[PDB]
Amino acid sequence: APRSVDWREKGYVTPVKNQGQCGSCWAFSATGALEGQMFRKTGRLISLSEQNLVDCSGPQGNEGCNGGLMDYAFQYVQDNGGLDSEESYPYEATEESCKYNPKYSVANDAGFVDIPKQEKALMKAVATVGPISVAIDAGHESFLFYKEGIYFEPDCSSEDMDHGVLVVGYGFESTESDNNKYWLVKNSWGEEWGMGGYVKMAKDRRNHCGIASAASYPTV
Ligand SMILES: *[C@@H](C(=O)N[C@H](C(=O)N1CCC[C@H]1C(=O)OC)[C@@H](C)CC)[C@H](O)C(=O)NCCC
Repeated sequence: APRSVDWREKGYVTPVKNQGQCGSCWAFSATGALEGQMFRKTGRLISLSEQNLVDCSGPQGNEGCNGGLMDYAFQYVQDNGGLDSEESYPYEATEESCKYNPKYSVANDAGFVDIPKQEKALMKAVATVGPISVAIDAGHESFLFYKEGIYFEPDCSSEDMDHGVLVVGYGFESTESDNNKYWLVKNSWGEEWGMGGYVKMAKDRRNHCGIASAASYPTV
């Protein structure tokens, strides 16, 4: 596999969004992965509606601001036959009744692929597919205050993920401890958090924070 990957440089990644005070991380993770696979197919990068997922994918198992799963979001897009653009169905950070309008649908998918629960398989997926939806343990103050560098949290769990984000690449940089490898992760807490909204999460450190345990992407 390549030693460094960054899908932002290939145009697969929209700007950082902000989920506000709603537990809708899963919706931003899913739109991020579908944005990348739609661009892979069509060469047009179109921001997708998280509100559409939050309001409408309950029948697939999602619970709006009370949490969800990216895979359920991908199943909703396939079941529904579409997903509206962000511009047409703007984000409101609260669950409302479903207002999907097929006329403004700009994305589709045909299923999704779950990645084996190893960082080696995640790396191969990131290298060959595009941005990947993943779930992490983001429940530590260290993660709130992250500013730069490779994020490593000794108390991070690889089994209890609470946060859906998007791996857009990986790479390396020299460090004091010589744990040099990172996943390049897009968060949904706005551009003020972290490095312009991104975090470098420790890679190849025993599936740190569970980043490889629930990874998937939509098939377009
Ligand atoms: C994922 C989720 O939304 N996470 C949630 C979160 O990001 N916020 C809660 C309110 C505003 C943000 C925040 O922390 O801003 C600083 C918390 C619980 C993360 C620490 C959602 O709970 C979910 O569906 N998780 C399951 C895995 C996809």
